Amino acid sequence: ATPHINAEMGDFADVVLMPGDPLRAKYIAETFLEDAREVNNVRGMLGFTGTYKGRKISVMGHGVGIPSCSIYTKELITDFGVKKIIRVGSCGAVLPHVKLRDVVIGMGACTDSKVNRIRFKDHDFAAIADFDMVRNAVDAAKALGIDARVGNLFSADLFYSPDGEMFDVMEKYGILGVEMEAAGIYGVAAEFGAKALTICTVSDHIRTHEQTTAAERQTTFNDMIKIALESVLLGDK
Amino acid sequence: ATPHINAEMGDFADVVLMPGDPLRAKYIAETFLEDAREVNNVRGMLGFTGTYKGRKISVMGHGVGIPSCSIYTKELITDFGVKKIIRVGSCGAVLPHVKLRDVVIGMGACTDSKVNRIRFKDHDFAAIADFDMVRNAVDAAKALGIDARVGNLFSADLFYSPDGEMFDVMEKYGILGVEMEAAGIYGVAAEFGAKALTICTVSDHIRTHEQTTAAERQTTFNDMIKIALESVLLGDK
Amino acid sequence: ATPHINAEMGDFADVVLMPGDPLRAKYIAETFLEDAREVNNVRGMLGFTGTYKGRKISVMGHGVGIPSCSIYTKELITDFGVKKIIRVGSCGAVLPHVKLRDVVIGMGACTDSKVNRIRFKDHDFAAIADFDMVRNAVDAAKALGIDARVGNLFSADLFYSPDGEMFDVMEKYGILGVEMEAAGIYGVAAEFGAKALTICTVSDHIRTHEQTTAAERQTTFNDMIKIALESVLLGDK
Amino acid sequence: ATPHINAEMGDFADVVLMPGDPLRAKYIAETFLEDAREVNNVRGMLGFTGTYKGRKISVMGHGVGIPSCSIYTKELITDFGVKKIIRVGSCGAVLPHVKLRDVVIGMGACTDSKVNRIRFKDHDFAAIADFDMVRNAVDAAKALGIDARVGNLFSADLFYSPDGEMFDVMEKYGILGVEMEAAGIYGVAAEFGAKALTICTVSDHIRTHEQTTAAERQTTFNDMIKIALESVLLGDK
Amino acid sequence: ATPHINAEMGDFADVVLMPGDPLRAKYIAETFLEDAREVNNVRGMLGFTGTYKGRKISVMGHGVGIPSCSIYTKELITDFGVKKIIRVGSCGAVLPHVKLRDVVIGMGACTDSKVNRIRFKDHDFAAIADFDMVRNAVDAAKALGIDARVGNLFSADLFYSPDGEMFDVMEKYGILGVEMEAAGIYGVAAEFGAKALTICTVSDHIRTHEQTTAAERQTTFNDMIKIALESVLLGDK
Amino acid sequence: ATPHINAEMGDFADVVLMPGDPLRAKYIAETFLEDAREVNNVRGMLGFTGTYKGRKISVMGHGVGIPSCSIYTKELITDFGVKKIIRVGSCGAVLPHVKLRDVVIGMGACTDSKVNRIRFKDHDFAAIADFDMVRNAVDAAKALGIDARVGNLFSADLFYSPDGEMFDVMEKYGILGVEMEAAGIYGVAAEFGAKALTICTVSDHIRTHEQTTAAERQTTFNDMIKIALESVLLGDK
Ligand SMILES: Cc1ncnc2c1ncn2[C@@H]1O[C@H]([C@@H](C)O)[C@@H](O)[C@H]1O
Ligand SMILES: Cc1ncnc2c1ncn2[C@@H]1O[C@H]([C@@H](C)O)[C@@H](O)[C@H]1O
Ligand SMILES: Cc1ncnc2c1ncn2[C@@H]1O[C@H]([C@@H](C)O)[C@@H](O)[C@H]1O
Ligand SMILES: Cc1ncnc2c1ncn2[C@@H]1O[C@H]([C@@H](C)O)[C@@H](O)[C@H]1O
Ligand SMILES: Cc1ncnc2c1ncn2[C@@H]1O[C@H]([C@@H](C)O)[C@@H](O)[C@H]1O
Ligand SMILES: Cc1ncnc2c1ncn2[C@@H]1O[C@H]([C@@H](C)O)[C@@H](O)[C@H]1O
Repeated sequence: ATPHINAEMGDFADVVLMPGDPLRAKYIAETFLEDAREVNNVRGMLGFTGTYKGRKISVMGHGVGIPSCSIYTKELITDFGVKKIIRVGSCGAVLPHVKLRDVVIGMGACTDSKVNRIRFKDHDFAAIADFDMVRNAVDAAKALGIDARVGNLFSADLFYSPDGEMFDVMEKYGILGVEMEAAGIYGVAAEFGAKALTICTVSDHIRTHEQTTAAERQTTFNDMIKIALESVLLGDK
Repeated sequence: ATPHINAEMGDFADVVLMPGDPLRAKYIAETFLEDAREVNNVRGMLGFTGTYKGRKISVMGHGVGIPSCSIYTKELITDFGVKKIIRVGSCGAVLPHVKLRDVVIGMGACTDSKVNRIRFKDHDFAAIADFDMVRNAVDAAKALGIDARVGNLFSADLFYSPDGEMFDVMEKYGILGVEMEAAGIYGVAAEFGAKALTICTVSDHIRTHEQTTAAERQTTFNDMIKIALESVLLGDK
Repeated sequence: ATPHINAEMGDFADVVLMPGDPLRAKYIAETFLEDAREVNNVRGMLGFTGTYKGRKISVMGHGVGIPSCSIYTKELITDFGVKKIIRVGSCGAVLPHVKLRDVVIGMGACTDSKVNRIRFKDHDFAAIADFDMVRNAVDAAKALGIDARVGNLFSADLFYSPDGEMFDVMEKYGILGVEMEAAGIYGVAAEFGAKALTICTVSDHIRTHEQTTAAERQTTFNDMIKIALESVLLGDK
Repeated sequence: ATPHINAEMGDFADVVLMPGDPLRAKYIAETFLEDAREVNNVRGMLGFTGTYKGRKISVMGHGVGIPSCSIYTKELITDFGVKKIIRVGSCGAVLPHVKLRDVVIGMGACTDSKVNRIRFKDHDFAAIADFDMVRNAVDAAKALGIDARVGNLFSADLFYSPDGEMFDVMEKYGILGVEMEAAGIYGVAAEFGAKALTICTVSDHIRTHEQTTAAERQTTFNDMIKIALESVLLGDK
Repeated sequence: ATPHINAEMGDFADVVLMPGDPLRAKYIAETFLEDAREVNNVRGMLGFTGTYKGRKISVMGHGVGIPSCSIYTKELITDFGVKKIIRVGSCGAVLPHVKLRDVVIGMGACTDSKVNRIRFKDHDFAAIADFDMVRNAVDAAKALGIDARVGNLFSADLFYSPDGEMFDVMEKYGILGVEMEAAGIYGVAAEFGAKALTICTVSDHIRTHEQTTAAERQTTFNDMIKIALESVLLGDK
Repeated sequence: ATPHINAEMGDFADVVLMPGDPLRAKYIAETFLEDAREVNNVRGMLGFTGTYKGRKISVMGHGVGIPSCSIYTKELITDFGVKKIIRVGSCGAVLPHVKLRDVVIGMGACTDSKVNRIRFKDHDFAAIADFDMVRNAVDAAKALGIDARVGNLFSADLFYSPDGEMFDVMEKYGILGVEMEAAGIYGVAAEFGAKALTICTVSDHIRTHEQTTAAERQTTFNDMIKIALESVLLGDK
């Protein structure tokens, strides 16, 4: 047991899927996992462990922001022997060619946070995902007929930033998606010798705004979870 | 309605109590508020509005970390006309004379986060609470026979920091409590012209560790909520 | 005796009022103190000790700037047993509602300096005043029929700054006054375990632009001094 | 022609391999390219163009350091229509498991330099390689029976650094190799919309300490070059 | 007249000697200047203008610290036509081979202050003295048989620095003397278009701990002043 | 022999002229040195040692950028007994009154590089040249009838800087020339205990856009070399 996870070694699988909103953990468990059992309820962060095609897998939300996901990823890594962490969620896009519902795989993650500088002697730490995990995700997406975009994400500390101009800079340097965790999770993974990957679906633009329906989000979201889950299987093979 | 709060102007009172763990919102509403009604459920962040001695008051969790509470405090301030925000929770202490269960009022908040430097041209912004709110809290504590400690809090981005030595520095400069939101909330309050205060009860030491029981936490926690609630009334008078 | 103070333990009271201008120290000693004796003249930084309504009090200039006042307050605290320091000066206003002759009390002080970062491992140290001294001042002002404003001051290293943009930032984040020592004095107080407070009268506006020089301006300066002196009396009771 | 390159559009292929040492460029052109013509000699920074298995390819030294390679890659991209740059060099190891003759592929590059901060408004820019080029290299290596390691490289400004402590930090966070250009080249590629990749062979260890100079060392260097060349072929198909 | 100088264009000469101590200016005007006339008394920062060997010369203290001397040097330059500023003060030595009473000419000035970074977009501005003034001072010294070292000074913001290790770094890089103004005077001179030079007398050793010694003060101080005054005449010629 | 210099103690003179361009070193050795002998060819960084007016002198390129020249200057100083390093290069002007072919002596060197901050605990290290070498160069120039400005240079890390505004700041502060090595050479000289000086020829104007002009290159370049060589003789005397 740990400060934020009321469970014992063995309760979580070596691979954990982590959605932003906690509510999605229960949904992932009953929609994609078989024989799911509850393994955590502290602070309302429901955790579940089950199997996907015989493969043991766990799922539990990580809350919003670098400080929150840094806590859970760390405890999962050092207290429950977790080897791989896959964050699944959404992001905003700044590039005109990146459309709503596109799938983005964060090979790297920029940030305006100071956590990595605190870890790296105030130098530039390239917060990156595990390469094999990125390629597994891309191939799994391909197998499902999905066109996945791979590149840099930007993990913001402030959803409501004072410097609106930074989005122009992000666009100029090819940032594919804007979210709030990747750089933090990649930092933790690097600090404790584990693997991580962030997968996001474009939720909106930071220019204008396309209009759709939850019907065009349901299975697009399901597509993302499918990608994450199938990518783990390719990783094992 | 906003991205994270599914409610309309008027749903929240001008004063909002915000506990770390969401679960505590429901508890505060049924234990201290009368005629409470549910006003938000997005992402599981239950919000409630009711009255305390005829005084309209709302309560809703703010999640863990500066990035999370920065989102909610901002939306409450700019979209729901909230005037005062009081964070209630716990903290770790580094000073030998600060004991478990002591009540700490954050007049100021240090941090290792970069959000305030991003707002203040990379200069030092003194993240402070509203003075009247601090004095109301102190007096209310006094009226309940509580001995309140007032000073600096430290809002950490990383609960599991690599630099263990920083705690020695915190002790040397008199930091009363270590938590993860104050500096963020004070920053937002300053950015959008509102008032904020953080009140914490010492949850543990960062040296050794005292041992008690949940029985000595129940009403100590209730004491804190009482302080927060009575402080609002003194503020109105 | 210390490098910049040619006196001996006992020559100063445990409470020291400190204006920026040494000539202002003599003015204060001649106007409010009974039987005031000069206790220091090194570098012309006049220091005086006398009694206010029976209480032993000292007053001494601290020069212009954080580097200057940091030396004097530090020597007063570590070598003359001074336990409280109250800076009494003038500041420039940035907020339109802050008028001339308004009394400002800095419970917090933002800064341009790098001194607190050197002290706080390059993180954000919230330079705050001692809570009881702030409250004593508010009450003394109230007793005198004066509405004091409590909030953030901005301590600048450059009276003639090359970036006029900061003033808008200061205004946006609610800085009540701009001066040049508070953040330095509060840093020292925390480093050596003492208590400090900065009280200022607005002598110049930068929002509407305006100076001051009249009987009314000098009446407000004297009120500020009475607030400082009366606040020490309340601190004792 | 540009300031440092005396050639004309067309003299270079759209793909350029770049070793640090110009003499190494001539070596590469003489060893793997057919009908290689010298296309630049300004400052002795030898550039060559020829064909590898029918494909037009160029190779040219980039000098030592981010400042140096930043100039050449930038001119190649904005004035010679170069669309891909593959740095082929050597790096020092920090991790005990990273042995001599191991082929390292930098999907990411940490740095000491301030160049990306100047570009990214002082925030953390994750300098990453183009995903397809990384995958092409992994597959080409596989086809050659070589196990390549993919991860972070560290680009240093000081080959002789005054702080030997960084090496432990680099090891702790899993840096695979230490060199001096990757972060610079990846910054340029993102700024001007091109694609880049850095491939290195470990020529020195800092964990166990050791150099190299043998037939086996030179065999591994040539393997790295074949990996680079074969990877461009796969990129076309 | 300016905010800190009650004088009129013409009251000051085009060259001004500035010691930290206001009382030293008075001593200089009475000892080396003829027909000396006091031109400023604001804040007790005594200012004098007289003649030396027929040359019109002024002398005025600048107070302690970068923020103080910056104000005065700025006002002299923009409102009184001052072209040359020569600081004549005391400094602490960190090098073993540098002894007390030694005269150091600061051709450069290091600092832990943020004033120059604020002026120079957060980059490294090399705060240097005017070459001819340095050359003049070295020559005037030879003609007086006085020894003088030319190199870097370090202008600290904290006389009571909590960072003792920094003195070792200063020693390693050859800092000849530690004072508190040079970097500021040079920053101001470059910003407002004037020329400046700092000449210091080693008053003590930061290592051996021992301020000014015996009556050797006045004598060595007089050497510095003589060197400063003579160097002004070489300049005119 | 060192990692980048295949020579032996004794092959280099105690003073070394270093241009950026390796081919320029060759030109200098053939044009100004007698009995010139090549002592290094590693990476094509040609090095020569001959005699000038009987004085043993060496000349070797240092490559482009701070990271490159730092390596070479360091190796020369610690393994070949080099006491004096004189960089002879080209620079870009930002001041209108500074024209092409002008000779500038860098007594100081600003920079946007982080190398000196890494050496100087993140503070401001004023990168300066050895006073006597500067004085020698100014004198040798007068004796040659050549004009020469003495002041600050700016050593940039990015020749293709995305920050155009910075040139205005450089102009405001009197930067005489923009190059890419000075701050590094001076940092190294101070770290490894040697003396250095940078003499530059204004090759173009960053504003007017126009590199070296006509055959005026060789002539002005020869003036710089002559000045450098003669200054070495003044030094010996
Ligand atoms: C402006 C901005 N900054 C940071 N993250 C942002 C953002 N806009 C959107 N996001 C990310 O997308 C999620 C929403 C849109 O579902 C959010 O949960 C979030 O992960
Ligand atoms: C080492 C450290 N860093 C930051 N915050 C800390 C901390 N130790 C404790 N806290 C704070 O106290 C809360 C726990 C103990 O209930 C936590 O929710 C948290 O607010
Ligand atoms: C622009 C600016 N910056 C910093 N401090 C300032 C300022 N304008 C005024 N002050 C403060 O007010 C004092 C004078 C003007 O009475 C000054 O001594 C000073 O304390
Ligand atoms: C300590 C250290 N720092 C930075 N790069 C280093 C290094 N040690 C080795 N390298 C890299 O390996 C190349 C040489 C040694 O073959 C060098 O050219 C270089 O790319
Ligand atoms: C350790 C240390 N740090 C900074 N300045 C120091 C010093 N030791 C001596 N000095 C200098 O002498 C002046 C003192 C007397 O205020 C200062 O203005 C300065 O010129
Ligand atoms: C705009 C700009 N920035 C930096 N260096 C510049 C420059 N314009 C010219 N120079 C200088 O000349 C060298 C070129 C030829 O590589 C560089 O080494 C340098 O000495």
